[PDB]
Amino acid sequence: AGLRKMAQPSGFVEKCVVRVCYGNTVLNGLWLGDIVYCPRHVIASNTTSAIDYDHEYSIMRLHNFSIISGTAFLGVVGATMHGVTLKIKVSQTNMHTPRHSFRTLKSGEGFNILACYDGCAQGVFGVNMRTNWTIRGSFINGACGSPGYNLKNGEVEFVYMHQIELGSGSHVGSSFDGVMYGGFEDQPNLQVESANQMLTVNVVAFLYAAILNGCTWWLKGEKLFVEHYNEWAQANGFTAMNGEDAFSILAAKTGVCVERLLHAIQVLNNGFGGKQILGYSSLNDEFSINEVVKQMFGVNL
Amino acid sequence: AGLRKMAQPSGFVEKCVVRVCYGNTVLNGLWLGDIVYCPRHVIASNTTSAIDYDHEYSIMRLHNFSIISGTAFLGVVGATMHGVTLKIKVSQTNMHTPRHSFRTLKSGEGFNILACYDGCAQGVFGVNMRTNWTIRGSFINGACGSPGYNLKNGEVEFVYMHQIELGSGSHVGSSFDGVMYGGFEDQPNLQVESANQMLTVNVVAFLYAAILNGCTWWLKGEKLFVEHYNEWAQANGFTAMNGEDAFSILAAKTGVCVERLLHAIQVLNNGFGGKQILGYSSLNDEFSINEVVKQMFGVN
Repeated sequence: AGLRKMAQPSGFVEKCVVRVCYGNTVLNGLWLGDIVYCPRHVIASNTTSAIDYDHEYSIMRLHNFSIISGTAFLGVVGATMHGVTLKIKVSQTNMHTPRHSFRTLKSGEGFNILACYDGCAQGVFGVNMRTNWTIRGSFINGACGSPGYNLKNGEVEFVYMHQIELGSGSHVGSSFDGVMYGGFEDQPNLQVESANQMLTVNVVAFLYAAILNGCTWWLKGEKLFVEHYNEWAQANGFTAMNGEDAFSILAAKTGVCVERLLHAIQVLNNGFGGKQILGYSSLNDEFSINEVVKQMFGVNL
Repeated sequence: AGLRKMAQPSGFVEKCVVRVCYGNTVLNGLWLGDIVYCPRHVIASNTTSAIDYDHEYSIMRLHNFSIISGTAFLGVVGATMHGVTLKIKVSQTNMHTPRHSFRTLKSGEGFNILACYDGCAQGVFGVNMRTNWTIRGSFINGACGSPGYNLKNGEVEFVYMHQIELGSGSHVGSSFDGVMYGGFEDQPNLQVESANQMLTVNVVAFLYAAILNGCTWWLKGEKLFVEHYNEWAQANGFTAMNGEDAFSILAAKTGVCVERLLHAIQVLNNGFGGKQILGYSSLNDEFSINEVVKQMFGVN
């Protein structure tokens, strides 16, 4: 019983984090095989003006690099720039490289972040890529390069490299192919993200989790058609209802159809009247159906 | 920027989790040195009624154990009962044993739980020991023996071994010394926990984190003295304020004294009124001074 924000174990990933230093700039890198991945701004000559990375890369001198794994130095033999990432080729192959793949997150997908600060992991937490392509993380200077991952089918999927913090406090990263999520730039200039949207499928999953844990004071009998809910959502900051696949499975299991939950969302969006649901005082879109089913049924969708 | 409930890395602990099988039961154990620690009920043959652990231990046979690390079987050479825990001596030392110590959690302290099942870690999350000595975790059958830990000063402090789930869904564990938190028993009969209280010290830390970020719509100028606040707390389900000195760094950085936050607590307890603080719609007591200062300033 119970439902709590959880992170997948960090062991496999911790052994891949290294300290990358170029000149006076220090940040984190991910060492897989004989390549160390890190944000390209590690070579930026400044952090106050617009950066011309083409020029920056042309004047880059490899002897300025210092890469440390634990207490050992890695030997740099080359480096190439890909989008907002740098791929540094070293002589050493990380013997702890887990079976892995690289994937690009979709809107609303959940993953894990290993917050690192000098090539050393300090914390781990689960997060979701929001519809505005930013995440609600917690970072301080030095967190750049921190990796985002998911453990699946016996391997590690690398999906996020921390890059910047917007004026709003929201965080943005890039995939390992160098593509910044949301199209944000790795420049100091002011950048504003679009309005965030509540993830409807996650809210529905959260309500089903409440039902499975014996919390149903809010549950009523009225039903709301998906087509109609979607009209409301588009105008009230909520994403459209979709999936339904795993949802139909839960609807059958609990005997409570999705329509009843969509009606509840529409109502609960006005307030909980002082009551709580699984420890929360307002609708929560942090848990996906995947997390809910894994935590309560022990199965992976 | 930001404030997120985090867990400390699980790397050093994952390597110590083993599967402990005895008769018709399977749960998790913690392998440190040449000892495997686990809940003693793993030897309970029948759990339909009261368990006579002294009797259970007297009939226990070492050959009925099967301890597996990853894919390897460990040789059992002995086993003793300490409180609600079993200390199983094996024939080999865990080469991955980290620098460690054992500590017993006090009311309201935070730690990390590595949720394990068939002797394999599946999830990790930070949690706090509540005033009623239970934790609001997330587990399914097979999680018994999952360890709770804290990383500090270059070593791993083992503080919790998962033991039971109450009818309310609350979770209870024991220290590695074999003392069950809250005095709960590893018996089948119904057991009920006491009323929980909001951890004032954590709520204060939460408000400081709010200020450090751009959220201060709730901040007023009135000062509520500790003495007066504790009077209100005792009658409203909150713990008493303590260690005001500890908040020195946060108060100095924000320019806001604890007294003003105690006043805010008393007021915000009546409701936020549609507004949110760091994304929450009600007071939060999940973050300690330690967590906030670490996430805000990177200081331990």
